[PDB]
Amino acid sequence: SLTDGKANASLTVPEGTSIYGGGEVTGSLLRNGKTIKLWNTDSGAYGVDKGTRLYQSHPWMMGVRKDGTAFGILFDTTWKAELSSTDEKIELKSEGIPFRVFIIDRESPQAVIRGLSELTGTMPMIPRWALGYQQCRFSYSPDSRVIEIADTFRLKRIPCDVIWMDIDYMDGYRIFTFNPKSFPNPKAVNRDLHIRGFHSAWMIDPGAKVDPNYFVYKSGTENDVWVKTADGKNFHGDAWPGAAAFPDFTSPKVNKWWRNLYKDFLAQGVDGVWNDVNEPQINDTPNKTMPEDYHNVYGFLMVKASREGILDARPEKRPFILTRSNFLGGQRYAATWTGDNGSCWDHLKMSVPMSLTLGLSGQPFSGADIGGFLFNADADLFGNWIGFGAFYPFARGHACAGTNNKEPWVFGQKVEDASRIALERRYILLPYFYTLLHEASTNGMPIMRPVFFSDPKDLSLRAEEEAFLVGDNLLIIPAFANQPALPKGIWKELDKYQAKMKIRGGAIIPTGKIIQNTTENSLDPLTLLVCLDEQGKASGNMYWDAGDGWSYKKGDYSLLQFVAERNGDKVTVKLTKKTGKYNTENKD
Repeated sequence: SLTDGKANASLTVPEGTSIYGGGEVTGSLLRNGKTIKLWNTDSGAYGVDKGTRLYQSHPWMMGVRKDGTAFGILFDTTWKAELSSTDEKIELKSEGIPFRVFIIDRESPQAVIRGLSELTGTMPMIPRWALGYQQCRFSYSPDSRVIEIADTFRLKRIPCDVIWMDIDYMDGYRIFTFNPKSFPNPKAVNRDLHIRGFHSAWMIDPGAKVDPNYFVYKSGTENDVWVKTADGKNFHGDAWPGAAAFPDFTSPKVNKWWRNLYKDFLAQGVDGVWNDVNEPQINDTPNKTMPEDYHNVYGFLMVKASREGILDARPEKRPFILTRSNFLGGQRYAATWTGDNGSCWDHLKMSVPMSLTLGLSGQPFSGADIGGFLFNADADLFGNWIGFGAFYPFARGHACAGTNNKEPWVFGQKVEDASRIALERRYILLPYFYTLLHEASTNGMPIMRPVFFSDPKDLSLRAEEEAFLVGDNLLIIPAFANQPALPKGIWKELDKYQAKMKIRGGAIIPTGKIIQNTTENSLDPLTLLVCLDEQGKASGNMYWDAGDGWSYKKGDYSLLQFVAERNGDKVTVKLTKKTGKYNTENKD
């Protein structure tokens, strides 16, 4: 068909097609037939049940024919469109120029995802502690809390890894400027967070408040995006500091300026950074934007600069950077983190659908907070929340605007006991989450897989959005027993807030052991979980490394292959292959 001026798109769908895609989205939208807007602003909120634009933009969908076949459609526009695609065809109708289209027709849905990365690429490797449970807080009454939350965790024996320092650590909410009674000793006095088996995570923003007595905002700059077709002067929005000003990731002059060797100033104790409210979001004037009036890559390009800067400041530790707002190739530099929540309960389930799509929208590492911002949460909500949230690709503790509670340990011992039992399960499967992190980065699809990926040929399995998969071999059912559409075949074989775990027949899962953090990691007693299939056989692999190089330039990894075969009344489990090897090796 046709399109001409406001641009548009093509691609009519066969009947019997199951439509997925859309990136970060609302509703029980595991499947589509709905229209969404590509653009947007703090449209996370009580997020929502379908038809609303949120934080990130992904113009892509993918179709599985009633067969098992799949196809992938990418409308390559950085501009501001709107996806609106019921059963009567996929069309993206946009407000810019003519755009490129890319079409995948491959044997699988799994092959469309690999294929998207083929075009769009993968996520660069994070450290193994990016796989640990994470939390934030902050408090007032004394200097801060002096953590007490880190000690609290180890006191409780609830596995945690990373502690995020939320919002306040800034002096006036002036970025890159700790608060000088917020412990003018922000030079990383948190050897504590490192001694205690922790890694730091710090918030960053794209808003600079108007003070000439700052030490960031350089107006021997120019970077601040000019407003209006020239006008002759910068756009003052209203962010966290109010009348803050914004970098223009228009051209590289601003980017070079942004990556300032920043995290080695207060630390070295800034380990990970998150970019937030970087849509960007304006507190006042008409619907949250800015003028020039292309929008949807500002966070995308804000965050590429951070990863670009952390790399300049520290050549190789692997960077661990996260952004609220992004774009379709954005996972090359960042990971989502999925939208300040509601503690409401519609949000708890919706996380499972919301985070499935992100994988199918190319983003391996997404998580929903086990509560949110909006909050108050009872035990009953959180306890259920932690039970399957402990299996998100990215897990975290959350919440805001206290007055009080939101912790793993508030809603009693029992809720805290549920929290301990979940986190202990997560950590044991670190050798399987980790290998999976590796797949997501070499080819791979979602770490957090659809039930439907088990048999793309099965119709019963297309729309199922509550139960979910972790990496082919493990099945996760969230709150309460025996449902719903589940994959056929051999699974398990055939405590309240806990999800049901099933292991696939023909599957080998590498299992490690309870650990407090990823610090005892190199030392993991290995236990291989085996479920024999219809021929009495199981196959599996493990990926492991030091945790701060990738599939290392020099090959400092082992890639292990297990086979198990039951012949007789006895089974053998063996080691088939040993790729790589590590912790040393160089070249002449």
